[PDB]
Amino acid sequence: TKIPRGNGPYSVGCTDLMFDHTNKGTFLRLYYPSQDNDRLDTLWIPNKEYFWGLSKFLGTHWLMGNILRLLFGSMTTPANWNSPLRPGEKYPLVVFSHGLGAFRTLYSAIGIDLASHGFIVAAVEHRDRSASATYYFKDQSAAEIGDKSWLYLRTLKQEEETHIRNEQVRQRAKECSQALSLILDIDHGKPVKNALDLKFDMEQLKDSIDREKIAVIGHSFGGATVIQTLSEDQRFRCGIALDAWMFPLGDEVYSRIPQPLFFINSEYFQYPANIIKMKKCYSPDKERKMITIRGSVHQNFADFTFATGKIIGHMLKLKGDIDSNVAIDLSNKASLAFLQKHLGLHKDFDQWDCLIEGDDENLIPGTNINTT
Ligand SMILES: *[P@](C)(=O)O[C@@H](C)C(C)(C)C
Repeated sequence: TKIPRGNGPYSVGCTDLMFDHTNKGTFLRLYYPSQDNDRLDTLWIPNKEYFWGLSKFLGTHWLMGNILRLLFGSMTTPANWNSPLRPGEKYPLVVFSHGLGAFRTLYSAIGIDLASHGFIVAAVEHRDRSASATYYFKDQSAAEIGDKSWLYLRTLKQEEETHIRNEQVRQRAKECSQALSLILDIDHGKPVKNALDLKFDMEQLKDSIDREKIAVIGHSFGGATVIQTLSEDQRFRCGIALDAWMFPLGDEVYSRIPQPLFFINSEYFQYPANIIKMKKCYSPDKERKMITIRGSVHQNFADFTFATGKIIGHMLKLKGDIDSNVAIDLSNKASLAFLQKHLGLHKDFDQWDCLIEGDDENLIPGTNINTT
């Protein structure tokens, strides 16, 4: 795999958690510091239906689905599947929200890097019909059998966009808060039966969370999700919006976010109508920071930036002018610094404080879009 290993000192484990089993329950992929480092065997896209969903998202047909599966169906991501959680410490927690057409497993470069630096990361799978595909179970017996019910991306008419995107961002924020509640409840001993039968014992998570040190991060639709979530749920102490797509947000949110917020943008995605909404968040009484990664495209934040070679990647807009590893390192290091500052971590992430100010040859402070 070309998805990069985490740069931090902790080995990384990965597992999935679904609870309850229904379409209203929480579904998430967990990346976490692992006790041991025995093999990097986590399957990147775990089910064929995700490839069918991606094909539908792309506006293609049945064969493209099968082509993607042939190419990527055995690809791994560098995490130890179901490895035991590293004991003896309480870890800060990030809840991560995916973009439109994505799903929980496609931001492993970010998740694994955060976990390698001592975070637990819960990457939610949304059931708002913004994921390419997702699944749930119709009853407990279906869960026991692995009899999945699949839900695919909803395509919208232009007349539907305003209303439905806002309904979806509200559902996404509810899902982020619900995922947090699930993890915090497990942390404090709530007996939970994972709807998925996996070797990872969820009891390991008891007394494993630093409950004061909680952040929400997300890409594109997931960046709007960060803002909606912060506005509704003060358990999240700061947020990081990776190339946020601001369209779904209602006017009311902009004055309702007390927590610090960090916008990390690509150079090549942003446009004035979007940036002006980010600027609406700024106020002298609040901490807002913004950087732009030079030579990056919207896909630099997601794992498909590592799926292909340089030429094919550039042609398909999965890669920018900048090296994908260099771009994700900047995004991850700047994020770590921001998290250390606003969660009060006692790590060495402040070494990257200059990156929050965009002080690097591959960063622009603020944005190239000077709409004011
Ligand atoms: P945003 C438009 O929700 O981001 C998209 C393009 C993905 C990267 C596929 C999630």
